[PDB]
Amino acid sequence: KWPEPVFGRLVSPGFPEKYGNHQDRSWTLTAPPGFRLRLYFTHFNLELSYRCEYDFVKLTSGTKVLATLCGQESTDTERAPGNDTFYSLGPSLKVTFHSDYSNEKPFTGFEAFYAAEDVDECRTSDSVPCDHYCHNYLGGYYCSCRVGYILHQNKHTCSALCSGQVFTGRSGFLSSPEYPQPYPKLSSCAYNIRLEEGFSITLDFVESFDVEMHPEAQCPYDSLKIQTDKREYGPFCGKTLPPRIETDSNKVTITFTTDESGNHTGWKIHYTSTAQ
Amino acid sequence: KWPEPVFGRLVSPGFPEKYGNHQDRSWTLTAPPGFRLRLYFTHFNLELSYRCEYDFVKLTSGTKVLATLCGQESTDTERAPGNDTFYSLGPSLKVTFHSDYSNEKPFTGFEAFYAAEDVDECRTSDSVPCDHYCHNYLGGYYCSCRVGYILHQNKHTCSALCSGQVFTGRSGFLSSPEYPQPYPKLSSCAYNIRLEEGFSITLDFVESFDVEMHPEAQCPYDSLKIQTDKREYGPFCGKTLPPRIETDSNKVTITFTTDESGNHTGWKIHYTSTAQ
Ligand SMILES: *[C@@H]1O[C@H](CO)[C@@H](O)[C@H](O)[C@H]1NC(C)=O
Ligand SMILES: *[C@@H]1O[C@H](CO)[C@@H](O)[C@H](O)[C@H]1NC(C)=O
Ligand SMILES: [Ca+2]
Ligand SMILES: [Ca+2]
Ligand SMILES: [Ca+2]
Ligand SMILES: [Ca+2]
Ligand SMILES: [Ca+2]
Ligand SMILES: [Ca+2]
Repeated sequence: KWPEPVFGRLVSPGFPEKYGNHQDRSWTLTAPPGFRLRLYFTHFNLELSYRCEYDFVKLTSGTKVLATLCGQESTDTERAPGNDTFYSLGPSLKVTFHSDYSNEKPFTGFEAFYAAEDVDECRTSDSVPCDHYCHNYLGGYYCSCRVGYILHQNKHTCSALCSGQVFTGRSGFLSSPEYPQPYPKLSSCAYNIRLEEGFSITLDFVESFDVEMHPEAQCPYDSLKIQTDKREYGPFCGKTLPPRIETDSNKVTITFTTDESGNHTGWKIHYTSTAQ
Repeated sequence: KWPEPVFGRLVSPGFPEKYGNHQDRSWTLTAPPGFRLRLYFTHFNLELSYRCEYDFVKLTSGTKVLATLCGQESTDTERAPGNDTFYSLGPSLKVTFHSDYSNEKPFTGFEAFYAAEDVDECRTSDSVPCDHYCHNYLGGYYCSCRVGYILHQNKHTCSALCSGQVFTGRSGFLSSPEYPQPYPKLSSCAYNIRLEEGFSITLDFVESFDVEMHPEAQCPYDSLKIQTDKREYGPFCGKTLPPRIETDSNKVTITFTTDESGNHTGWKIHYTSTAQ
């Protein structure tokens, strides 16, 4: 029915007595997904050989050779456990004991203990899986984002809430989120300047303009586009303030989309109005 | 069927918007046995009052008042969470939000996250539960002992393997385990000096003698007794070398028992032989 927590004890054959010659032991330990295995030795004493060729206790996790332990104390070519802690790479860990044909001294083998352990994905690896807040739990983790933001479909990146602010004043200011700091990733901002009939809106790119532009592809990454009831403008990208735009419309919509990477600082617009 | 891992998110009513007046919220979070709850705030902003009387977020674990959180920053009489981490005392934790009748400023409440977590009984508390080796695992722990020792019935203390060494030489030395260091707890040592018919064994308490003795009860704690086929000797306890014992036997048995506490260094005996 319900599965017991994974933990146990591994020893050399006949422990605490001496271990024999021509012996082989192997254990394949497996934790649930989201869990890894913690292993350590309370006792260790084997035959010393170059690269631990003769007798050895090897720890592997799939293809990765985690350890090859021999002797009593570590050398420049051989390693002894001591009270060090060994962790599996993933939920799996294989432990193998081997002895050759002879043992000059009565080497007394090993005693080691293991237990399943929750992987803390929030502290593992400077390569944070979460854009804003990381939340760890037994056998998993998830991301959240701060105020004015929402968790993206990818369950990691945090998109800004920068859509649906309607401007109705004769003049005002628009800007990418966090301006003049780098605008957030995978965000879709929608600005709507709606004025009464008889007015014309004018847009002025002020201060700074830094939307991600890469060579001979124009703006396939981040895109700043302008739409009126008469025409379209954009996509505007680059590092130079775009020229003044005198729309002959009382309603103007500005859309700003971003990709998955970049530290570009964005844009800022001052809009004004004139009468007929 | 199978129970999901315990984790979740708790917020003030209407979060991220302002929280209202005359509101009350309560959550009783419970982890499995051997697990505790980890709680932290990503957001916190409440009304400040003396000892957080008006509005508050209180954290309790049974009877223990873990926290009473108010305001924005901590004072000398009030506390704000910040990015501090709060742990439950046991598998249970109650979280209570309360607001009074009025809020002068638009206080915007809180956002907090929680998750179940394995209690590490081996690192918790200088009051180690295990005598020798402590081994932690998900939802529990157990003890083991080093070589020459075995785990006692109490699953914690480690008794010495000091029984059944037969002496057959004309002379030799006996001693409490780890002598001249403090003898182990809850141990039962049995020494057997067996010689051929025609010999008489003599016992000499040498060097030092320190068996736990407490006033006017003689030796009810640790007991060193001697048995021959003619009589008995002991129990010997105290801080003075006991007098020489000339047994008229070729077989002598010495039994040494210990209790659950003490740093007494024990005893050492030199036995010899004479002919008829
Ligand atoms: C661990 O530490 C103890 C105490 O320092 C030492 O006696 C022992 O050799 C070390 N290594 C192992 C494998 O126990
Ligand atoms: C946590 O730390 C951040 C960054 O220093 C800070 O802005 C915030 O006020 C702190 N407290 C909470 C509850 O987030
Ligand atoms: Ca060998
Ligand atoms: Ca996890
Ligand atoms: Ca970008
Ligand atoms: Ca209030
Ligand atoms: Ca535990
Ligand atoms: Ca004692």
